[PDB]
Amino acid sequence: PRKLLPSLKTKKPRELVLVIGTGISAAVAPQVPALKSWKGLIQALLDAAIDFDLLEDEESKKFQKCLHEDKNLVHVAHDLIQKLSPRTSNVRSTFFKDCLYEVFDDLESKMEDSGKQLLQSVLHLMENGALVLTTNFDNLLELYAADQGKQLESLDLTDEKKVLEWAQEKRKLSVLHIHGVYTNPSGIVLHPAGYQNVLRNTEVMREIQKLYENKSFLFLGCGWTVDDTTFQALFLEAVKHKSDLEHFMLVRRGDVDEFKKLRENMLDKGIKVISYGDDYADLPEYFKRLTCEISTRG
Amino acid sequence: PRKLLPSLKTKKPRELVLVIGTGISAAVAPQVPALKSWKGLIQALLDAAIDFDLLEDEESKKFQKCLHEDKNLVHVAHDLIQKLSPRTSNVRSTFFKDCLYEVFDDLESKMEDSGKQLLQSVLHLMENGALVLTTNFDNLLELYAADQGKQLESLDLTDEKKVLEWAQEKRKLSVLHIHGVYTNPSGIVLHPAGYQNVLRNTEVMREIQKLYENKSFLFLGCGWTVDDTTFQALFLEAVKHKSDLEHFMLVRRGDVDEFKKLRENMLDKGIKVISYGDDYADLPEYFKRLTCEISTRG
Repeated sequence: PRKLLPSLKTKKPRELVLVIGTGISAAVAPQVPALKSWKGLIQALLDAAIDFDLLEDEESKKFQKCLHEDKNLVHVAHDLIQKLSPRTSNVRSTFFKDCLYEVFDDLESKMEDSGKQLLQSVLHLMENGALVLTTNFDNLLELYAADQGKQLESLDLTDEKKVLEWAQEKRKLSVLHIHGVYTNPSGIVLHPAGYQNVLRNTEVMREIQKLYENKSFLFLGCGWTVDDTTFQALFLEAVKHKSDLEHFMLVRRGDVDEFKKLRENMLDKGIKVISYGDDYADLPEYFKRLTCEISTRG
Repeated sequence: PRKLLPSLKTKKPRELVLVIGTGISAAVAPQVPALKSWKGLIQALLDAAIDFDLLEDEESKKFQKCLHEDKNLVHVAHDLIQKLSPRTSNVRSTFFKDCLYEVFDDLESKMEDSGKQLLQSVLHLMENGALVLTTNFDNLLELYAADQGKQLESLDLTDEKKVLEWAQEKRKLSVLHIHGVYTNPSGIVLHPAGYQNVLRNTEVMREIQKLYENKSFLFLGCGWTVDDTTFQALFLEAVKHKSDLEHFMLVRRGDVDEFKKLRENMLDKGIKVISYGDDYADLPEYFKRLTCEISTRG
């Protein structure tokens, strides 16, 4: 198989900042449309909007029409967010709560060991002291973290005190959601202009330079992530040094052409490349070894 | 066994300049491919390149193809160096660092007393004040030198100031690597034209005559180093006196024919022959005696 990663073995778990994307959510049993892919997310919220009649026939037809010939997924998800927000004050919004909390539940009932190893290694990293952020609305990881008895809370960008106090890292055992959480419907912001107004403080992205300048990330199930504008604006807007980065990322192998294409474009971004077997079943053993040597040397 | 060397006994250890080659690295437990033989080094790098996918299948196939029907081993190692160097600026080159630092580690875990006596007597020679240079990429000797508490630095030909102040022998307790070191990936140069441009100063090779003209070397695990072109380029190009040399070299005995052919050819070069017992086990006692008598008379 693929042996121990050269750099990863010697990095301290403190500097390790794990990032989880659609790959880990797809490691969970793929029967919920929300977790197979990002495309199946918007399809899931569609099916939830049609069956719960939040949205009349013609405009569900429009949003479906976006699906076949598609472009600009994040804008379309934002157009959705905007059209489902005519609410007055709170009114326990049935246009929001009763769609996201329909789509993103029924998740635990389809949990197996093959995805379970991922988050148990994650709990090993957190008990080492590693910081973790995610890119999905789901909340399965911290639910099963609470399953064995480790309380893990969901954070967002709306709560200013928690974001301000989270950048300095004193609050360990905490996972920030760069997109949102279904357990807190008022805490999701996705449009590019929505996370800029709450981040009006230029001193608080001075407090985020400690993530990208010095701390080491590890993008799991990513790569299309570095393509959309959210990570460019939260990571690469306020830093001009691509010559000396310490960030890492893990994806599948496959056809050699896109292999070298991703190689070159995220060397231009400045992350290291790791592709191992595209077998969908050697990532568990490889990543759980990674975590255990990290914990032992840590 | 083989008693004390007639000439060596009376040499003061300052005149002694120890050279270590593939024999000492093979004295270490021979299960890393890198240290059993020079041949074994390039296959270790080839195996590292295949499993980490620096080169595609066909390039690795060509590289494998040179192995079976071989020639120009240093030339092929340079071809490997050139094709693994498309990097931009530094970019913590994954084509170099993540290959050499994979191959040349996992070395200390296989360290035993039979190889330990060699380096511990080496430490004796250093505390006498002898000079030592190496011909292999490894840094096991300096690592275990630092094990008991003696700090030993790895030097190369790239840093011009260190090489300039090193030829005078003002800097003691220092070891240059005629080939390179794995702890400094940017400090390795092997192709014949690489160590001439950095050595553009003919006055600095005039500062090198004090090695070959007056200082006494002692080549351990050598004999094939006087066959390739690096030793001839750095030693015999600027020296025209083979009538009066003062240099030594130690190797195995064996077939009498090959014994006398090496005898004659390196008498033509101008070194003394010592072949003892090819038992792979009386070199420790013989060389450790040699070193203790030199230290006592030093």
